[PDB]
Amino acid sequence: PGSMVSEEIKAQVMESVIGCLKLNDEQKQILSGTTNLAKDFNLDSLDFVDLIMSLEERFSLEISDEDAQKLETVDDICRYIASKSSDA
Repeated sequence: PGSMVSEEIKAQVMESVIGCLKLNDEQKQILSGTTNLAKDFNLDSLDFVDLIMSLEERFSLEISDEDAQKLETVDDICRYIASKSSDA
């Protein structure tokens, strides 16, 4: 359901999120790129912070307060991070 997206970063964002909120076999089996990990998993404002900060420092990306305002779903996030990178 998405190839144009940065498959390289996709593994990093997903790998960080999984361990960020510690997902189980079920959550990992019921996860998807078009699934708001914030609403679906009902992540806490604290977790989200560590998430954006983790990926931000990871790819040394420059994320703002409003930028994240439109980044809740995996696809959306990965897309925003990919658009900043070079890898297709």
